[PDB]
Amino acid sequence: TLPKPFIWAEPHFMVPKEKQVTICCQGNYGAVEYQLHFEGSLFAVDRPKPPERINKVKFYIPDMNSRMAGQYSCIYRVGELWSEPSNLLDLVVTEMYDTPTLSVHPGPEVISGEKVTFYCRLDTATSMFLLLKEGRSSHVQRGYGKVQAEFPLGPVTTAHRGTYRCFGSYNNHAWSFPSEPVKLLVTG
Repeated sequence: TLPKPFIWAEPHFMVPKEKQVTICCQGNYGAVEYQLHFEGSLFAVDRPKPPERINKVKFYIPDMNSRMAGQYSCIYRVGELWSEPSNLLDLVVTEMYDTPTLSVHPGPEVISGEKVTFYCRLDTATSMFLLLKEGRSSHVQRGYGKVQAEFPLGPVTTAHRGTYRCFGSYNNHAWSFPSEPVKLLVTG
């Protein structure tokens, strides 16, 4: 019938407080109404006009705050029928309260083969920490620990090069400021 919609965040799902993010929803060409839902509520509506050559709509967020951090989904309509919900997208708010420290073992310059571990520390937060690697091989890892979490990389390759920052969290959707960055240099 109607293909499952797909949503994603731009530039990504990690949104500094007071900053802006957009959520795209892909439905289907000719779809006449798109709704963005946030945790059981209607967040926003788009009505493509003309709809024939449109299969994606953009939902804007001007002013990120803690109350907009949570789970979103999108549905769309062609005729009278609504699609199934999209994948469920989590937005988080960052730049929240305190700043964590990030350290690296054995050090920020290594040769391929050396085992590298990052440690994130933050004093008055939950047990959940996040390690963010920036750039092209850019991704977020979640770890747990009391006041400090470890993030073992194992034996590194050149693939591990990059700039790391870490976050603490006050809840699963509300994160600290990012740590000062650590740039991991890997030879060989």
